[PDB]
Amino acid sequence: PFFPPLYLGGPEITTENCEREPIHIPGSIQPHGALLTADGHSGEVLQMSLNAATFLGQEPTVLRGQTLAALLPEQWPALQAALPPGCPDALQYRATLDWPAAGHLSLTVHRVGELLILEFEPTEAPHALRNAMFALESAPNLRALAEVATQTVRELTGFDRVMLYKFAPDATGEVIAEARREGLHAFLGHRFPASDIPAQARALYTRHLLRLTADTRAAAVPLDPVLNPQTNAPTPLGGAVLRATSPMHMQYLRNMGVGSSLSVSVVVGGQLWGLIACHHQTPYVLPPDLRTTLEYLGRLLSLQVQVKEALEH
Amino acid sequence: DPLPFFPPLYLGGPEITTENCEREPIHIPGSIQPHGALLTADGHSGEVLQMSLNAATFLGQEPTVLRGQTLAALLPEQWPALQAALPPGCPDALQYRATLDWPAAGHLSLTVHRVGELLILEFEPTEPHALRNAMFALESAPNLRALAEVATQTVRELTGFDRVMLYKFAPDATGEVIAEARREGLHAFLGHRFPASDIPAQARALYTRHLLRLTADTRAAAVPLDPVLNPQTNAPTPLGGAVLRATSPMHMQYLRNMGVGSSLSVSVVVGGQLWGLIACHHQTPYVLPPDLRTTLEYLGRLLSLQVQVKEALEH
Ligand SMILES: *C/C=C1/C(=C/c2[nH]c(/C=C3[NH+]=C(/C=C4\NC(=O)C(C=C)=C4C)C(C)=C\3CCC(=O)O)c(CCC(=O)O)c2C)NC(=O)[C@H]1C
Ligand SMILES: *C/C=C1/C(=C/c2[nH]c(/C=C3[NH+]=C(/C=C4\NC(=O)C(C=C)=C4C)C(C)=C\3CCC(=O)O)c(CCC(=O)O)c2C)NC(=O)[C@H]1C
Repeated sequence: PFFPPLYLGGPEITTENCEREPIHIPGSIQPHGALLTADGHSGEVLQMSLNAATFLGQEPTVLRGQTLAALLPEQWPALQAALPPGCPDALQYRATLDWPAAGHLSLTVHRVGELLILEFEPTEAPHALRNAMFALESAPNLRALAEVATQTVRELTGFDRVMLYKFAPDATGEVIAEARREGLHAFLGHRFPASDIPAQARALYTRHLLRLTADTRAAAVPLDPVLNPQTNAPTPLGGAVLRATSPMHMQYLRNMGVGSSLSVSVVVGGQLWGLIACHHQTPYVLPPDLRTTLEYLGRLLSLQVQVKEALEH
Repeated sequence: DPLPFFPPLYLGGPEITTENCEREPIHIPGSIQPHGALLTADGHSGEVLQMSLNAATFLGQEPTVLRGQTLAALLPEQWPALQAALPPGCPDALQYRATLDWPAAGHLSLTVHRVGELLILEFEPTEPHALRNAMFALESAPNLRALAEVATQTVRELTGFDRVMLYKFAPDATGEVIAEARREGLHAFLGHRFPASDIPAQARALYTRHLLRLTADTRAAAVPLDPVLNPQTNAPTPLGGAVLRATSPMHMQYLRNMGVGSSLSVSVVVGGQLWGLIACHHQTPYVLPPDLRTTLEYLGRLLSLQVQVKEALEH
């Protein structure tokens, strides 16, 4: 099963109970964005991140009464149609708001049962993606495909280190390709145990395909209330990219000397084949539109891995 | 019966009838569609060899001036990028794309690929979260039918085409329309089946390697390359990888007879075989700009993946 989260007086996490940390319900988010939850029917704002006032420019109480209808007039019917009751928690809808306080915000919404989860992040506003797609497809074998993928991602993102991290049948991992800035250790060829990416994280990574830690020294921002009014239970944040990263996992990034980290799941035959895995030495908020490019690349790599593995077997 | 290609018309080959269907060398027509321009150049020196006859009007230069310069001089910023992206021996399927600001012609999209020692350069005029939203909707579709319907509707919304169909191949290479989105008033093609020579054998092989092709105006005359043969080889210039390549006169007649002014399709490729086609029709001529066509190319790949996934959920 899982332990209760901390804020419901559950046990603190060690290296003895790695498999039972409820990484999906931390009750908090990373501070480079803001999150609201809301009722599926009424559009009634039920929870907000204590930092919402910053991003939205709204007097705190104003929000926690109001309706999405009021708050987001153009958007609220689109949401209603895009995310019908009963849809999967994996389905997401995005829009760009030109919002008074903040030039442009990206809005990302998904639905978990009766709750809409809304994420707001700063945003903005060429051929590198098309060029990359063809490059991946003409790679002659899996090894070269891995090399092209890591190089392409590094060029698109500027990340200090990009790796392709492949799982063995027992969930033992192996860096099979790596693109990195001069003057970093090389992780190429190394293997790491199956507990470094525990079971409940690999399950979540099979369904929700992209996660990041923008700053491995930043404090999480609580949800208020912490419990969902609807249920008097924890809000599932598994499909939110703003969800706070497991403190166990930021301590391993800090010990590695990483200040920022991103990963894309590569999913083949319904299973987690591997990860595109990025490091930055310093804090780094990759903007939403560039993340989208990596999300596309994730799908394309998933296709090409199968194609390429089929021409060996 | 499978038989080798006839020589093209310009090398004294025969004209095409319903008899010798499968023998038209559709990849070497010696000509392009008039909404863009094409140059060929030597892959090592960058000497310009062939150009479409309309090139002066896209590029704003006399032929003899174009042909008298190397790509190093014509494309000083792109020439080194081309050479890195398209190394000798690379496959003909690999494409490099850039946007140019050309004085006379505005923003041009440049698409380049390499066939042996030849570079092929295509120039076309070029111009929010719809793709991301579509990607997730496709993935959440519960079964093959719902996927097919979401895919057709999405493509129609992105493009404005009068008709978008998912055309699936059976094992005998007959195809059938399994989903479609269509303009009000058009008759349905849903559930209709069509004989295997409707899209013949030398075209299904090409459609497995080069995944997008179009006919922007089913009545437009093709524009010859000049000279017609590659001076490197005194042989035909391979154009199967060029979206501008002229369309077969046999296929253009079939579309005209159906009342179609513009046609486009993306290949859906599963396990190395051509599974199907995202086929679009428009009743009037219609040019879809290169950046919009890129969205369809990306959806072609997504759909190939999702078709595998939906079919595996099915035994
Ligand atoms: C007691 C549990 C431990 C643990 C937990 C844990 N790990 C993740 C996610 C990841 N762990 C990774 C480990 C590595 N990073 C590397 O660079 C290498 C090798 C070169 C390894 C082996 C990786 C890559 C991930 C994926 C996420 C990412 O890319 O940032 C989680 C889930 C975190 C979350 O969802 O927020 C958890 C709970 N890791 C351990 O090492 C042990 C001590
Ligand atoms: C003897 C010659 C014949 C012939 C040749 C031919 N056909 C193609 C390509 C296509 N034919 C298609 C036929 C259909 N159009 C539809 O709308 C439907 C069903 C609703 C069918 C069955 C299609 C869809 C294509 C693909 C191109 C496209 O999407 O428009 C070619 C190749 C063209 C080229 O590569 O330039 C050729 C040579 N087709 C015949 O029916 C006979 C007359």
